[PDB]
Amino acid sequence: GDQRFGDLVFRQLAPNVWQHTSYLDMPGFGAVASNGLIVRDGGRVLVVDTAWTDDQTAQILNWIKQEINLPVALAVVTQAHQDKMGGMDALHAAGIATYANALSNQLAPQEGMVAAQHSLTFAANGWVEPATAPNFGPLKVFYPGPGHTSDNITVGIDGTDIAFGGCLIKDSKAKSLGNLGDADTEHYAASARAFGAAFPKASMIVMSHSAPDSRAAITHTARMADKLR
Repeated sequence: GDQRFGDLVFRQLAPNVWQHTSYLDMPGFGAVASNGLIVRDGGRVLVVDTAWTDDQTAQILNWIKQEINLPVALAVVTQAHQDKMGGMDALHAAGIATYANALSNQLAPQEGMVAAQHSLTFAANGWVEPATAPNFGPLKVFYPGPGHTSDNITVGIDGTDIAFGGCLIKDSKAKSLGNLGDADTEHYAASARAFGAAFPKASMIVMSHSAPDSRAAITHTARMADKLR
């Protein structure tokens, strides 16, 4: 059963992994879910993505103390948008080390976001430069190329069958891709596929704006993006 905490909802996905869900009632469309991850690794917790706001991200941190009771070593934030980086201030106040794509960190100011404290960079093949992600333990970071945004990154969880597509991958039942101005409609499909190819054993795909899916989300996402070529 999903567990409630204030305005947030947590679902356990593995022994060592949870999905956090927070919501924003942006007028025009109603109530809007966003999902990130919490990972326990030995005696520390790692957070992927904040909630919509500082308050809500506070809530997350409180729930972590209450339910897991281990210190939050680092967060990785996956896109320069409110639903992934809206609670950076809360992470910083609590002494959590924050990491994001250098491009994400560059776009943040103009987006009204607070930059992560550290910047990640990527090799030509999409894998994060080891030196920029020290002591990430089970978190495997991959840049698949431009997709929903120029900056979207993805995360796999070694030891588990889970991979995080962030805002790149949409549910396998999506009727539209919901690409906006900042979407790269030329490379989207190949970027979706590259993520699939990077995490080839992952059976459960977690995503920002939908409940976790099978590998069908990847191939449906790719097919929807081909149509925009």
